[PDB]
Amino acid sequence: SIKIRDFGLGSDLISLTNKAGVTISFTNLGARIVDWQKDGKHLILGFDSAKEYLEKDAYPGATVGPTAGRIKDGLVKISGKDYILNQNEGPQTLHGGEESIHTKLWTYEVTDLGAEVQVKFSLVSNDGTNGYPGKIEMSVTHSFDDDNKWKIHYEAISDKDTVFNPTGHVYFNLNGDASESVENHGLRLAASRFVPLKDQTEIVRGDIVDIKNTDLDFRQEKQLSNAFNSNMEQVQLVKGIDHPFLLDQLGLDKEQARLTLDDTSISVFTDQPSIVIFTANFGDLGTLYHEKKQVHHGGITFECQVSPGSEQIPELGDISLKAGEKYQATTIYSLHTKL
Amino acid sequence: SIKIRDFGLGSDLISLTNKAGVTISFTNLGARIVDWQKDGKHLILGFDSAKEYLEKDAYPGATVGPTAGRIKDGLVKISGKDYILNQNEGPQTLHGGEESIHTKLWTYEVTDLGAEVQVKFSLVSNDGTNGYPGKIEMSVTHSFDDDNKWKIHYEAISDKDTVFNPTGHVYFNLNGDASESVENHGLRLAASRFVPLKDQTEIVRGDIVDIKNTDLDFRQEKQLSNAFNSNMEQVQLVKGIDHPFLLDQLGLDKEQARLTLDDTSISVFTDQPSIVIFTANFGDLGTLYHEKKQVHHGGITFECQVSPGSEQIPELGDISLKAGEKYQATTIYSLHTKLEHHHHHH
Ligand SMILES: O[C@@H]1[C@@H](O)[C@@H](O)OC[C@@H]1O
Ligand SMILES: O[C@@H]1[C@@H](O)[C@@H](O)OC[C@@H]1O
Ligand code: NA
Repeated sequence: SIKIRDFGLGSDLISLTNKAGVTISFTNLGARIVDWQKDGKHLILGFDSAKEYLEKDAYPGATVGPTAGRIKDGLVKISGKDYILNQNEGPQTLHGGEESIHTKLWTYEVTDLGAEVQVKFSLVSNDGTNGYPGKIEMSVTHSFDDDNKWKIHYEAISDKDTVFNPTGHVYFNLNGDASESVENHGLRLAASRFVPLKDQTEIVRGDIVDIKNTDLDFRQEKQLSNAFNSNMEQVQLVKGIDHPFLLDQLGLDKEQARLTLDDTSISVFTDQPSIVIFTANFGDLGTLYHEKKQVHHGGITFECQVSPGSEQIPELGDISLKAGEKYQATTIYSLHTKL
Repeated sequence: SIKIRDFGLGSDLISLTNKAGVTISFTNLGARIVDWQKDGKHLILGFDSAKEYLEKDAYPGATVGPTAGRIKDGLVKISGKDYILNQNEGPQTLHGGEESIHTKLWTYEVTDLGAEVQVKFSLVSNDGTNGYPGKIEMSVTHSFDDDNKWKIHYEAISDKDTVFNPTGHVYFNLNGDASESVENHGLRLAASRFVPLKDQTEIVRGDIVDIKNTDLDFRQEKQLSNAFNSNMEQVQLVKGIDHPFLLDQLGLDKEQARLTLDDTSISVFTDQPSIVIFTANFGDLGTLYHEKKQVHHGGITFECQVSPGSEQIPELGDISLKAGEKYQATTIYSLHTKLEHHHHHH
């Protein structure tokens, strides 16, 4: 079934329930996922109204872009030219700059295919917006099916050469409660390398590091507490994880990661080369989710995209988008329950 | 009463009814007026869904900006600096550029004050959007009261020195039918001068001309047909009216314009210096409004703003907005019945 309701400030909440009784819900405010629940338990973090996102934290569940992550000094080179983007975290451009696409109301259309239902959000980023050349016509399609698969499909076309590398910022918490650390979750991740951070500013350090046989090697399922209790300077630097992991094998058919808690597991698939993992290292911040005070490590992301820092480490890839080329990206979060 | 429902594409329709029974409705798509009815008759032009605006004509009833009108070659000078804005009409920047504010979903909140209901729409124009320095935090409040006054109040604050001069693009048609020309309406307008356009590109000619005693003189009420039938160069150039009229006396207290048909009148008040009047000179385009094919001259706007062309004619005003400085503008459209005797035939 599909249900639409006012979510506040003019935004809508679109809720989809599949044959299995699973419920996923989205909002046009930032083309974002608000909730995902089974047998009355939330699997992800989210608020109860649009206002909360705007007042508390606008990132959770959102489509962030045009470029996800931190860009050093807000500087990108486009066709040999330097461009300075909006700086909203010191001199860095973080998540597209201030008042970015995650804070705008996107238009949308719902398509019911029976076994699958799609919600297509659209937004136009005007040329020059936050320093980005455009116009960029963007669309993010969130779909949910009877097999419990939640798919995100991105598309974009720009009038001018520009940069483009968005991501979905959902935070998972299989505890179904923010006051509970995800340290008890087990994680498996098909990556043998990562990108270390320079320092507290979180810009990249400059190198690519082999993680095999370290507290961060999750090639084999392991409990998060491990990483969390690690003494690796990188863990100690951010007080958890807040890094880009490089996938060993690319392609949508490969399960790239898996988050497990008891009977319940989330599998991640993507056509992207990297997954940025952030473990809600907010300390005592205590953001309120459903009346529950969030704890340090009370969430974890799987931001699939081209690794941040390609400006300094070209091996990471290239986020350029040439005029007229069609950008496409796909990320899938599949839900399973052991019998 | 206040009612709300989805209007299409994720936009909403907000419908108000005052104690007199008059109904007016707005959409967050472009902080825009959708309809205004008296006794079941439309007083303005509008569509029945969001998609129509997007597919037919996205300007009607909309909030347009950040700068309303045409800017020659998209060139503005901001604090000694030259800036080129998005050019969407040939080399011209028309109504803020392509995919401007009238095309966005604004957030909003409704305030019920009893005799008055306010709908405040908000949007942020990011720094650099369409070439405009910012960021600009904007807000448009549309309100309707028991006295049948529909008021528009604009507010804005920029992080950087920029330009700002928005307007409301409603189209009136007291016939309540797009297929009926407004040549039968009576118009009274407190303006002695106008701004001629250079040519078909519609940029300003460069001079200000006195229109007293010509077919464009509406100081004393006259039928619109007088203008439409005129062979004055300016009328012929645009095939009707599409010009800024400079108000003779400024201030929100004064009735600047009055449009009448039979027993119905719409009065215009504003704190702005000019009113740009466009009479839907679309020829045979025939855009469908409620299944009625619109006729040439099937509508008239009263876009109150600082006149377009100030870039070339400094005398017109200055639309610059300094960083941190609060912009405010107020325009009011009031509805009246039997304000005067208007009994004509066409
Ligand atoms: O530092 C993290 C960033 O890496 C990402 O995960 O989004 C949230 C935080 O700002
Ligand atoms: O030419 C007119 C313009 O002057 C304004 O009134 O909006 C509609 C058309 O673009
Ligand atoms: Na809505």
